[PDB]
Amino acid sequence: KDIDTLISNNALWSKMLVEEDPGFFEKLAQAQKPRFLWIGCSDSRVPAERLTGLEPGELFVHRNVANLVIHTDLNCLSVVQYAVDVLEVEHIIICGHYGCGGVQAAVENPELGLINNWLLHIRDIWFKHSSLLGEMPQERRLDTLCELNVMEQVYNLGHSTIMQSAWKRGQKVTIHGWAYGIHDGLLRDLDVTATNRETLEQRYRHGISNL
Amino acid sequence: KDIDTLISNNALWSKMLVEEDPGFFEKLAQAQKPRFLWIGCSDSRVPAERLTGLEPGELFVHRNVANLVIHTDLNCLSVVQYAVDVLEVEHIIICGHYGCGGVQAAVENPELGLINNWLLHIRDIWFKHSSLLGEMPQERRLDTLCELNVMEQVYNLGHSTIMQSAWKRGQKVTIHGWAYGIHDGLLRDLDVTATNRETLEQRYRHGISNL
Amino acid sequence: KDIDTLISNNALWSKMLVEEDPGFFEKLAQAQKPRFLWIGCSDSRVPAERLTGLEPGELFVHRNVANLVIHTDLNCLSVVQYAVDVLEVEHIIICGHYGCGGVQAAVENPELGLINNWLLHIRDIWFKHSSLLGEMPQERRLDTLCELNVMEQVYNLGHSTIMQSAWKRGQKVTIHGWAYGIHDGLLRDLDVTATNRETLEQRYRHGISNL
Amino acid sequence: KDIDTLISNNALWSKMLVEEDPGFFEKLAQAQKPRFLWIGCSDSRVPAERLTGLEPGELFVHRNVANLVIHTDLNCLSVVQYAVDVLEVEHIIICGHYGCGGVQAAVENPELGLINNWLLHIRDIWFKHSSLLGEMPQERRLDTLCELNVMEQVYNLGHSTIMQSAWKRGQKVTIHGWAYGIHDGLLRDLDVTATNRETLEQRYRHGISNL
Ligand SMILES: [K+]
Ligand SMILES: [K+]
Ligand SMILES: [K+]
Ligand SMILES: [K+]
Ligand SMILES: [Zn+2]
Ligand SMILES: [Zn+2]
Ligand SMILES: [Zn+2]
Ligand SMILES: [Zn+2]
Repeated sequence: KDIDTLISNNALWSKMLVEEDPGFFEKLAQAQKPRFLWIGCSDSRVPAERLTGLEPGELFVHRNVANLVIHTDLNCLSVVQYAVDVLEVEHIIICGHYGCGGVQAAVENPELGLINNWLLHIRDIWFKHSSLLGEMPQERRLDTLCELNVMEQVYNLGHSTIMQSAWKRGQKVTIHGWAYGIHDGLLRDLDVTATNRETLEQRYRHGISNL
Repeated sequence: KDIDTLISNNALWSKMLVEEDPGFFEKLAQAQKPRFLWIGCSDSRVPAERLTGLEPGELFVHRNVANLVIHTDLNCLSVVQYAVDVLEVEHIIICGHYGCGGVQAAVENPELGLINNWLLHIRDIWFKHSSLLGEMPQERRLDTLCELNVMEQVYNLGHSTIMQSAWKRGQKVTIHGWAYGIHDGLLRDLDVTATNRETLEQRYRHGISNL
Repeated sequence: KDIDTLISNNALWSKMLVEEDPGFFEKLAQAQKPRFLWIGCSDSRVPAERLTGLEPGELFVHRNVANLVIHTDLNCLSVVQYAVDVLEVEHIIICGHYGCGGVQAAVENPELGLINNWLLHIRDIWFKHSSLLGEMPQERRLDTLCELNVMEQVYNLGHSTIMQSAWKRGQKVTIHGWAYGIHDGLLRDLDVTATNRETLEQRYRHGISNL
Repeated sequence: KDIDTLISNNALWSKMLVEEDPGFFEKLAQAQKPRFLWIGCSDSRVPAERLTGLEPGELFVHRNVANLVIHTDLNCLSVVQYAVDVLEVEHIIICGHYGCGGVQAAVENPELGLINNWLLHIRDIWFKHSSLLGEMPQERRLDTLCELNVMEQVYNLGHSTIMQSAWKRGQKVTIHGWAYGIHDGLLRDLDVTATNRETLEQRYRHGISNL
């Protein structure tokens, strides 16, 4: 697939929509404010819309390398503050995936250039849960770090002033930590679901305990 | 659609893949390095995979509010450096969309909170092309700013040290500036396609001239 | 001067304070909240305390390359929000200096590495005021860009949600744009002093007009 | 001291330099590339030039809240890459101070606004060394966290691709971790001095062991 193939496929796909689903854009034209924010990885192995079946206009999406919510990443923070304060999304979903190239690159630690600084945040998590990973077989360490990474980004998101203020105001915002593999595409709930400051700390320790 | 509906739909979708497309994950398991990087908006009105027909594993995706490539956004820069130096993508596509909430919020300029700082970069572009927008009817100003925004992010991307170094090394990397509307989902090529430092400056002025 | 010389000089300087100024730290121990925030360049050719005579504890200081206030630099924005909302500084001073290495590196544009991305914000200003610099002799272009850079960072600071909210609340916060040279160390007021949203836009055009 | 007092003091100070030290700017005009980079706190309780006696032109300075070197702070990283690759500084000094308002605000954790996100990096350190602080008296916990913060920023700086590449190339660059108090202004060497990748990890554990 070259560039010309993508452009030509888009034109043919747009024209065939008149027969298949002429109302494909009606919910978009009606300004359907999305109820979900998806924070995923730039790998995008299986698209979030394909995993969940969410139709166009229902999903706000941010994607960075290894789905991180850094404390001081104004890029991701701006997406969250916009989705929470303006769009008023009711659910935020952070979703990693097993075999993530960013998580793996943080462990193997090769000289990849500028991205290594970004990956240092994963190694902080990989260092933080060193005692937890030791009680586990070696073959399961990398997939668990992928889950631990999601749990920590959920933790970081809930600790941000954006979520602290929204929960203080009383907004119904729920944070979710998910993961999937390319062996079945089955979403796994890491069970760190947070609705307020108390459930955030409660379910974080619950997710760490289940591992 | 609640949270339980997305989880249950994912399970049923994963099981039905055995009959519909049991090889749905074969290209993913074979570690297909993506040839395309998509820098789009977090609005994600129509997903990039739906617009272009790209199958899972073929598209590296970064999404922020109003598809920006800020000079000093290490989030977006890390995605680019990883896609260019490690994954060695052959095409980078920056794609806006008409009626973008971020572009519109920058023009109307309401008090939306933290996101207004992020949107100040659009107002810089909206200020930069003030004389160009004046020669146009009022009803076409906002859609053109959406196109100008894409052209400037392509300009910024090509000016980054990541792209300057890759083009200096001789890597075949091409930057594209696209836009689409939710009235047909038809991708429009803004014709600022850059393959090196010279075509970057050449096609930037060509895109500005066509407007 | 090696490392041992700095450590030994500090010890001797600390001991000699008992005779010279035993109350050197009394204002510091009394928790003197600083009334001034200084946003200067990392070059720090002449220290701000030496230029203004401000004693220890009176100056909050942020320094980056070429004294920038990028719209989305959470580092500088965090210093400002802390100084304005918590410390409640009454004056913010952005001060460049003629012959700044960062301003010069942006114009000459050498391959310096990661810093070139940071310097792209200066080239945006150098592009923005292209018509203004043309009406001037060549020998004065670089020093004027140093002044234009300060005026634009003052403009950016006043446009940030931190300053917009503080001025909306009624806080007495004043932004200043200064510059100095190493030929005399004399501070030059660029006359873009802003106390609210109206004087910000008014004095910005006044500073551009004086050039 | 108002604004007029600072401007007038600067003018009088500049004029009196002709009699006191007419060569005050000679080392500045001779383009003395600084050999030291100082990463300090924006509190700037005692200026670095006053602590060490470094004359103008000898010190490259970056200052943020609680002297942090975040993995993905392109502001601080740009200052470092410029000082190391372009200026080729031979020493980088990270210096905290006891009673730092940022360190204290991270522990007490009040609702201060945007700065709380920046301070979450300190709470990560305060969480990381929880077992170390427990073996110590309560009255010494906060001053030790100030030291631990410096040791971790030195650790982060040495882990950045900027320092990893400079040490790989063979550049003589040394990282130092210092701290001082406003009770005497005496600089304390935290003894985490790093000259390469090996001494970085060695002296980090040595500094943690001394506590
Ligand atoms: K993914
Ligand atoms: K979109
Ligand atoms: K300076
Ligand atoms: K300090
Ligand atoms: Zn991934
Ligand atoms: Zn949009
Ligand atoms: Zn400078
Ligand atoms: Zn401090």
